[PDB]
Amino acid sequence: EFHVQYSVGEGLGPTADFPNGRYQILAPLGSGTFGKVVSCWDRVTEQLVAVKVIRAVRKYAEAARMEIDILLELGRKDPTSRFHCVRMLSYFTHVSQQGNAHVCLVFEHLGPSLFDVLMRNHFRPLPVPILRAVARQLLEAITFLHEHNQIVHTDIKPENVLIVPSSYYPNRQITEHVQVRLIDFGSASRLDKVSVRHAIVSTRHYRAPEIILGTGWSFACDIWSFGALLVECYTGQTLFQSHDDLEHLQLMQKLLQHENGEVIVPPPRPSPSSTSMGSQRRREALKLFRDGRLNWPEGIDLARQKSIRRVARMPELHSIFRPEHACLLHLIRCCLTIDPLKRWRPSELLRHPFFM
Ligand SMILES: [Zn+2]
Repeated sequence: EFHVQYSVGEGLGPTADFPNGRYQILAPLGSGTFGKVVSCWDRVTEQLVAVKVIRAVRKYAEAARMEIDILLELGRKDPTSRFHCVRMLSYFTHVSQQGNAHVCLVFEHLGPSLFDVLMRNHFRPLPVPILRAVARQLLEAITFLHEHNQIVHTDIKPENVLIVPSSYYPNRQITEHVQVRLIDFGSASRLDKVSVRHAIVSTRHYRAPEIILGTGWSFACDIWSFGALLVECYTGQTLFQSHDDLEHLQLMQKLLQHENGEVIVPPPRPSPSSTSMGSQRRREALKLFRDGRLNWPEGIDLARQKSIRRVARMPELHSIFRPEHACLLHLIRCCLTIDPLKRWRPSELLRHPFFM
């Protein structure tokens, strides 16, 4: 099956009073492989809402109900979104005009994303006072997930941070009074019973090294993504621009090579007698190492010359930050540690001097 197909003006989720649809589609809000997101007029309450229509596939439908399961809990504990996660108002199944069945989630009216904010400013650096406000509210959301709910997000990234329209201005620039919302809990997970997983999670640019290495990931995988997000706001640019595992790990090595410790260490050799998902990942990760060292640049093999220049342009972490922003460098250093066991809890990072 495929995605939903809509024209502006048609209605979603028909009911007895509105057989054409309770939610009148107003404008597109965003989309992706998961489905589509439309701004809608709730004909019942006569309020602005956002409806996320999920592509009629059980890969995405199962993720969607996982997101419903999480947002139901977050909404009950934190109804006014004190902890800045997106508020889900409703959920229903929309039987397509064409035949497919679509789960849809109803949300508070959504503003543009943090990625949208960056792109529209030509990926110019985000001012530190505004970066601080975004980081604090984001860290409050992550604290709410990890410690108040034992949930790991696994996909912290600028696209998954939305600006509340009230904080947004018609001149399309955010101040330090901006309010954010952490969104997209379909790839989230509950670690209350099984706290260590080995599935490949997170989008590539924000993926923590332990996910690539197969040593087992947990809540700390979100802190690394947070730290890469912060750097991205400070420079305007995506930190790790690579899709190859070996080169990606070397970019980590190059960036953190002057933070002492901080070296890419291979995972323990797995059982040859194990068809586990952990062993398979560690089996593939150990091919990127020769004798306990990351096999870069010899492991790329032409291309070894392109990887050498790309890694050479990768800046060292200290070099990125201006002298008057040493405190923000210190905060990020407790985030971008290669060993996940040295990363701080989000509650500890909220007490970091950068936030006072
Ligand atoms: Zn300081």
